[PDB]
Amino acid sequence: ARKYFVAANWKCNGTLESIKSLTNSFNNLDFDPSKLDVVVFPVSVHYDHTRKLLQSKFSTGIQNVSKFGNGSYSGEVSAEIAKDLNIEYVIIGHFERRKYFHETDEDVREKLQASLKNNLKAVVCFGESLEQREQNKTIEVITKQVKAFVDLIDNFDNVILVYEPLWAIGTGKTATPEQAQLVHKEIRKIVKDTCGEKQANQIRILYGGSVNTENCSSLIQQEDIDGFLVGNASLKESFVDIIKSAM
Amino acid sequence: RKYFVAANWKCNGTLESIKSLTNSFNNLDFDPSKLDVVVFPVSVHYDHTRKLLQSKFSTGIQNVSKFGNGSYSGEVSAEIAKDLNIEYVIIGHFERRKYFHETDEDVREKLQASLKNNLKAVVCFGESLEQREQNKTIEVITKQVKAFVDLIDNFDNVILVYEPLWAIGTATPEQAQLVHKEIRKIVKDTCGEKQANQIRILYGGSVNTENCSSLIQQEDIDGFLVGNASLKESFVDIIKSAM
Ligand code: NA
Ligand code: NA
Repeated sequence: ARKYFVAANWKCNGTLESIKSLTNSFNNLDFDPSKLDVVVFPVSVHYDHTRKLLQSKFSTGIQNVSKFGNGSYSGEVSAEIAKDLNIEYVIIGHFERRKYFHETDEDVREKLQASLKNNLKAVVCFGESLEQREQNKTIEVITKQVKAFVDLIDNFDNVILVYEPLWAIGTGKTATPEQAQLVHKEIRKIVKDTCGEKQANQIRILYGGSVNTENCSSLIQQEDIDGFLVGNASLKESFVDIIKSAM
Repeated sequence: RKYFVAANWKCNGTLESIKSLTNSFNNLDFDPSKLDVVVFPVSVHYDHTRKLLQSKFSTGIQNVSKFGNGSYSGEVSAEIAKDLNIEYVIIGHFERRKYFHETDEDVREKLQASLKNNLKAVVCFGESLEQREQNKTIEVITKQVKAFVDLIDNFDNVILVYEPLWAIGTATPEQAQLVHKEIRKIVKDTCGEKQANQIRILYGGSVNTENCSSLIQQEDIDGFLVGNASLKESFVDIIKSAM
C-alpha cells in the first residue's frame, strides 16, 4: 500500500532559536520512518541547522530548486548542489512561486527533469483557481498541469503530487474533505490514463490546502489522500498531532 | 574609501571544492581594516563556507527577498539574514533581472528591506548592447540608480556594481572607467559630492587574473564583483591587485 507522507512547509519563517524549540518538540514524537514519511522543508539558509537538530526519523528537503544546473545563475540552488549536500527532497510548483515569481508549467517540468537526473525526490504542486473552478474547468486545469511533467516520472515512490485548492486559499471558501477527495481521485485517474494503473496506485497524492489539528483526520481518511503539505500549522508544536493523524 | 573585492560563486560549488577553495583563500595574508573582501556562496553553502573562512573574509548571500517573513515559499527574508548575522546581500544582479524578471521596483524594495534589517548591499545595474547602440548608457544607468539611490544612508554600506551587459557574452578598462565616472556623477548630483567620493563602485564585467590590475588602476573603479575567476585558488591574485 502507499506510504503516508506528512510534510512541513515552513515557507519564509524561523529564527535559529525558534527552530531549536520547534525541532525539539518534533523529536519527542515516536514514529516509525519505515512506515510513514515525515519531511521538514526549512528556508535554504536554515537547512544545516534544521538537519542537525531533527532526529534521523525525520526527512528534510528544500522549498524550491533551480531549472538550470550549475553555472552562471546567481541566487539559484542547482539539483547537483542539493545532491552533493544529500538534500533528499525538493518542493516544485508551489503556488506562491507560480503567483509571485512567474513560475510556469514548463519551469515545473524542467525542474522535475533536473531533480530526477540528480536523484532528488520531488514534491510537485498544482491546482486550480476560484475562477477556473467556477467555470467548471477543474479537471481540464489539473490535467494540463499534471501532463506538463508526468511523463518524466521515473519511479512512482520518488515523486509526490500535491493538490493545492487555490479556489479555497485566500478566497474565503473552505474545501470540504469530499471536494478534496474528488479532486484526488481525478488526479490519480490522470496518472492512470497517462502512465498506467500500477504507477497511479503507487504514487502519493498529498492534500496541500489548509490543514490543521481539527480537519486533518477527516482529510487523511479519504481514499485518495495520502498525506499533507502543511503551511502555517507546521510552525506550531501541535504539528505533531497532524503527523499522528497519519499514523 | 576602501577597495572592495567580491567573489560571486553564483550556482557553483561542492562541499569538497569549498573546503579546498576556502583554505587557499585563508592562506592569503591581508588586512581587512584596509580592504573589504566578501565571499557570496550559494544559500545552502553559506553556513559551510562561513565556518571555513577566517574572519578577515566578510560573507553574504546572492539574493534576498522583497517580502518580509511569512507566506513566500522558497524566499529568504532580510529578517532571516539578520538573525543569521549574514553581512551582505547582492541585489539586482543581471542574472536575476534576466532569468527571473527582477525589476527596478524589486531592487528598491529589496534594498529598503536590507537597510531596515541592518544588512549591507551590493547593488548591480548596467545597459544592454541595444541600449548602448542607441546612446542610452547614461539614460539607462541613471534610471536604474535613481530607482534606489535615495535609500542609501551610510555610503560605506551600499556598494554599486556596473555590469556592462553590452559586453558580457570584453569592455576595455578605458570604456569601463568612462561609465564609472558617469555613475559617480549620478551619485554626486543626487546624494552630494562627499557621499559620491565615499561610495564604492565595482566593475562587474569579466574579471580574471589577465585583466584585474588594468581595471582596478582606473580612477573610478574601486574593485570588482568577480564571477568564475572567484571559483579558483588564483582568486587570491585578484584580491592582491586591490591590496
Ligand atoms: Na487516505
Ligand atoms: Na581604482
